[PDB]
Amino acid sequence: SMVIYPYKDKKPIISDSAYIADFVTITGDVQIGDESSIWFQTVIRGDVAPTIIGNRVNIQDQCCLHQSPNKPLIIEDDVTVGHQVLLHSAIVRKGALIGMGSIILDGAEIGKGAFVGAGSLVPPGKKIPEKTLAFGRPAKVIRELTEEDLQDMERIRREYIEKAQYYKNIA
Amino acid sequence: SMVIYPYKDKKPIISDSAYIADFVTITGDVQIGDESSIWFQTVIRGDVAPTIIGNRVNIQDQCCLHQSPNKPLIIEDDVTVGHQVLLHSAIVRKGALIGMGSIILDGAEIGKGAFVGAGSLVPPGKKIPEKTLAFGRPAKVIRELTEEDLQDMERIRREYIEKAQYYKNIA
Amino acid sequence: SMVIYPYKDKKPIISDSAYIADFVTITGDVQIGDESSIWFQTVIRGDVAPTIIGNRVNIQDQCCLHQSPNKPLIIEDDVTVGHQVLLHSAIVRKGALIGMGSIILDGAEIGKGAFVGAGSLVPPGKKIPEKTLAFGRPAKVIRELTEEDLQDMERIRREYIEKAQYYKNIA
Ligand SMILES: [Zn+2]
Ligand SMILES: [Zn+2]
Ligand SMILES: [Zn+2]
Ligand SMILES: [Zn+2]
Ligand SMILES: [Zn+2]
Ligand SMILES: [Zn+2]
Ligand SMILES: [Zn+2]
Repeated sequence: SMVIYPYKDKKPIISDSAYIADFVTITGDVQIGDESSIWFQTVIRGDVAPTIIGNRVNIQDQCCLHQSPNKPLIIEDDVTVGHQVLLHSAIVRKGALIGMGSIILDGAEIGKGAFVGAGSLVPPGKKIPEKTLAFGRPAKVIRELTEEDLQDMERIRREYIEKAQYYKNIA
Repeated sequence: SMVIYPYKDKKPIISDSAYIADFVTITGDVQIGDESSIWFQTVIRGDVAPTIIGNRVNIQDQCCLHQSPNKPLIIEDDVTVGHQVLLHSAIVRKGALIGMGSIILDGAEIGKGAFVGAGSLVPPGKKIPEKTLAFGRPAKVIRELTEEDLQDMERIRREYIEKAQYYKNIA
Repeated sequence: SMVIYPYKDKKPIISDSAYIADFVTITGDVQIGDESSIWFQTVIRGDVAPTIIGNRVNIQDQCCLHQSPNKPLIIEDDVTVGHQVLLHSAIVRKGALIGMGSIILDGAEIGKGAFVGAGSLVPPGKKIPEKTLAFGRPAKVIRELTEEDLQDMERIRREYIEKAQYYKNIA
């Protein structure tokens, strides 16, 4: 099962259609939208600044979501966050994908439909342009995404919505 | 206190001599062999492609094992997988060691008895030659392993068999 | 909601003023000091060499603390260890900060009040001088810390003590 705690005057607001997996911790000022999914072992501590997660977002296994003072963690609709990602006061725009094993730091902004490659580091305040591939440590813009890249990102988002409904039933 | 779930027509097949630690998640199409050990907080989701783990394998704490479509995750006998490793449709051949904090990506093949150094990234489709030390991001061959290296690899594998037997009793 | 196990003749010695979060695993030869905090999903296995954690230390979420033979894991007073850090037989001196997503390897020594930047790797046996900023893979010394840097390090340490007191009460 999972752990959900208040932090002072703030308690998590989680959509009835969201999936919260086993061994998940969510605390404090966290909002999670419709058909979104928080996968096994993930931690979302909403005790420094607001956390706002949109609709149809998947936050994959063993992620850590946290904030620095006065820097909200904002994850817009249709975002995929890969396994073992660290988001710290990141702004992640609609339909972006954060490659598994990446670290996204304070104030960093990931543009709409951008792809951060696996294992990347996006340093504080850095902006990744919309619909680009960026990877490395620190992440560099590599190229513009193609329709093939975008269709793969759409497939993963849809697959996670379905798998979330399957596991929510099994649990 | 682990969680074991079926996925559609597949349920995990785990040897009676395996150790499954607390807070472990294992789902779907997963086979785990004799005397293998899956350590605290590890996630193995067998919901995209088959996962086959051999005998006397240790998968250390906080690992994440997953697949991409049509790319099986294969971990052969006598493999050591270090703390906090991400394996995504990796092929890890007999007796290899995956250094703690490494990321091994889709269709990457780790040669028999190879040593991937701590903190490495092996990119999709990349092959690490048998019995080499390779490290970095991306991982580069450094040297051929010596008898001293092989004795260290033997010690870790045998120590994890003994620790797994101890904790299985304590749990 | 935590797991605490002995290892042979050693059981963890944890101060009554320490906070041990949910889904934490602590085993064996581990000492944790006064007003220290071990955050969600962290693993501290004290089964290879001694682990000594001082007073007012925060070990953030999803950390893994382990040892190699004959190399104690030493974390002195007033240390901050960031989210998703791996410490393996590290020596971390008083008031140092280990940036989130870093890996500190066997016999590496982090000098008093030093700052290891997020996402860094400190290789085995490497020393980071007192009161410096170091980052990268492997970590390079960049500059001497300023009073502004030290005040940021003090703010984080003090904020964690108080939050630890809050969650310990809620739990
Ligand atoms: Zn944080
Ligand atoms: Zn046997
Ligand atoms: Zn995956
Ligand atoms: Zn063998
Ligand atoms: Zn990690
Ligand atoms: Zn034995
Ligand atoms: Zn270890």
